[PDB]
Amino acid sequence: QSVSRAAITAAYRRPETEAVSMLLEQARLPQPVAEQAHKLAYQLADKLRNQKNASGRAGMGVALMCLAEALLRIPDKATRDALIRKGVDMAMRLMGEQFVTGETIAEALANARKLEEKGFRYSYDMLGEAALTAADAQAYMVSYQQAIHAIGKASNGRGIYEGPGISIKLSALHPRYSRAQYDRVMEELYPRLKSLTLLARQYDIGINIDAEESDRLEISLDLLEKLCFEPELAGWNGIGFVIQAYQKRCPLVIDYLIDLATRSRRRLMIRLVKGAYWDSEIKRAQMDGLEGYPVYTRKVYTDVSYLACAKKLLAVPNLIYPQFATHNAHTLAAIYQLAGQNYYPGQYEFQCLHGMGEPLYEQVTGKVADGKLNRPCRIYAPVGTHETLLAYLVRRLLENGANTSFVNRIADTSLPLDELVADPVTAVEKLAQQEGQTGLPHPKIPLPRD
Ligand SMILES: Cc1cc2nc3c(=O)[nH]c(=O)nc-3n(C[C@H](O)[C@H](O)[C@H](O)COP(=O)(O)OP(=O)(O)OC[C@H]3O[C@@H](n4cnc5c(N)ncnc54)[C@H](O)[C@@H]3O)c2cc1C
Repeated sequence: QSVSRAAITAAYRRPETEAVSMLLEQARLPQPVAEQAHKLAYQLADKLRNQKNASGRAGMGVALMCLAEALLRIPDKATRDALIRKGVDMAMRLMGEQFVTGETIAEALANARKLEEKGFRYSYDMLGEAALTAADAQAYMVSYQQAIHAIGKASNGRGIYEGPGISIKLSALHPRYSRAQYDRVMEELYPRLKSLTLLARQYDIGINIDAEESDRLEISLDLLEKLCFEPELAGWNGIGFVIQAYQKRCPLVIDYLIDLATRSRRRLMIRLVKGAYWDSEIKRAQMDGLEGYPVYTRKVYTDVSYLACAKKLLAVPNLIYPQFATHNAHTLAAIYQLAGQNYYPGQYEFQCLHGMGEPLYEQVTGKVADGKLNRPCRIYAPVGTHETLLAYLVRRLLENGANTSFVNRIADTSLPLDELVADPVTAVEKLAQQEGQTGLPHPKIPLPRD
């Protein structure tokens, strides 16, 4: 292929100067929107950093404090004044616990009330991916079926917006997905996706297809397409799909999705993310030696791409329910303002990962009279034992440990608030004036062919 499909294909690895140049004006916040976004972003980030007065205590050596402490333990003021494989597995469980909501779906669900009453929602992720065998993919299938029964019984008719949903990885459902061919995927994967989706629809819960490596985008779109034309799913808007703003293709995937929502007569639940596989995408493309990268090479370009994509999503509320997944205070504030006046719950939601977003979103989800924005946030809640945790945990270490990540920079008491929540379009224009051109690749990430 269609006009929209062909256009996705042609953007696959387009030069970054080109892709970034096209995004800029789509991403630019109008003057007054930009300033309200800056102000809200500043406030959110200020409260986050300075929760237990962490910077007000910078406002006030360690040898002296130990002495002052000992002096303060003197009860009477008078007296006072007068005077390899195993270490890896273990470190994975230790660092990983904070990102895991529960070992089994019943445990995760039994703990869902606490934040659900404050206005949070959930999307449960049964951990496990990249099934290597037929038996592995069968077992993921059965754990996903079980989970949908449990979530859907706990949802109890609350529906796709207010009620919990599930997130699935297509790589978990087909053996050796990473290299699977079109005909085997449609024969084997598709019937399992279809079957899980019909079930989610019986319980009226959201079912989201997580986005994985970039060479699987095309087949995921083929799968989505067919799924959307199933008669048993006519009139039901519970199908969710993730799109990754770090891809050059993202805006073109949106044009495709908008047309698919129209043709298939539905509102798609669309989770807009930046993306989780960036380090591997770079390594992969550097090993393939092709014309370029399928993702951006500077983090700021991903930020610009997200904003441009978010505007596109928000323009079509009849066709898309945007779910804006982020832990970045500027990103959140920009979307808040871009969504305009006259919020209604079904307009959009935020999303966050368990163990990462609660502090940001405790300022967002909840009543205005408690100093909150009163916007709903859906927590992505991984569910599984230590044997399903590795790959997800590694992605979290990369996310938390990267110096370009907001969650890393916020902890840096030296980087001032204003730089942290700096507007990405303005940042790109600043680079462009310094460097001579808009959208030049990261200086340390040359094209694969070099
Ligand atoms: C609820 C939820 C669901 C998610 N589901 C998925 C999913 O299905 N598939 C998936 O891939 N991701 C998914 N993610 C996104 C991913 O897991 C990260 O959480 C997200 O990319 C971080 O973005 P941020 O705005 O919070 O942080 P920010 O710090 O503002 O942005 C961080 C990121 O920018 C990108 N980046 C980093 N360095 C560079 C660089 N040099 N050049 C270009 N881009 C760079 C990466 O995407 C990285 O995550 C999900 C996130 C959430 C919150």
